[PDB]
Amino acid sequence: ESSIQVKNKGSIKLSNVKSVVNSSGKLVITSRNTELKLIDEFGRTKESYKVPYGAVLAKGDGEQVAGGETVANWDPHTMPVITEVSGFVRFTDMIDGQTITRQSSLVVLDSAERRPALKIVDAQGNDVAQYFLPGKAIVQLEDGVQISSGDTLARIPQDITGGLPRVADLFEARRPKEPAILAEISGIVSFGKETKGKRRLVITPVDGSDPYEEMIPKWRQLNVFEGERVERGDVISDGPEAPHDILRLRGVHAV
Repeated sequence: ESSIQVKNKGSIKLSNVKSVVNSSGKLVITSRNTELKLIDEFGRTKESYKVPYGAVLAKGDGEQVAGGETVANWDPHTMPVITEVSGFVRFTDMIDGQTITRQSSLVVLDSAERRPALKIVDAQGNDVAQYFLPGKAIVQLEDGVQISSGDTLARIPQDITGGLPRVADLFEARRPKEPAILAEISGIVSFGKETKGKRRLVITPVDGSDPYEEMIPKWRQLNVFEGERVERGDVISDGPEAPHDILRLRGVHAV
């Protein structure tokens, strides 16, 4: 996400990247599906260089570059998320012994011990834009900081063996160790069902149109976003992809 090297002159070609207000003279990224392309003289491209949503545009879109220079420097270990609103941080529902564990810089809240996402105070006493509080989060700026747009405060920071076994797994369609969780129903980020019959983070639907029930184990982590996470369809959220899911959602040509 930080080491980007170009071959020759090319363009940006964001390919439908959601542009958001950034702290510096650049545009923030909120979409998880980002792909670049280099245009030298015609429609032929040089490389893709997919980057996460924490990428920061170092140059302009469609601007010719001599080459040998990075175009987007982002945090390799930290995954920043663009701020929903610009203003003071609104923190509430904080109880000592349940939402404060380590120490200023302190954890916002613990879901197991209890996610305050009321609103964001754009002004001194006016709020709008919900500040999600993930597990084991870190908050270093208290209320009333009045930070600029695009600022991120610890937004949750941080088989396929080439050979005959890989081919054998591919041709008989062996399921991966960690199949990706896909839900083509009302793909808007939410929260709830911490403890139920299923594992942690049982379900994460939205209203949309005719929502259904999809159980989520959430073993490693989740792939929730602040605003406009995904849409009609499904993208790789966690782990590798299973061919059966591609057949049932993407169709046949993608498979």
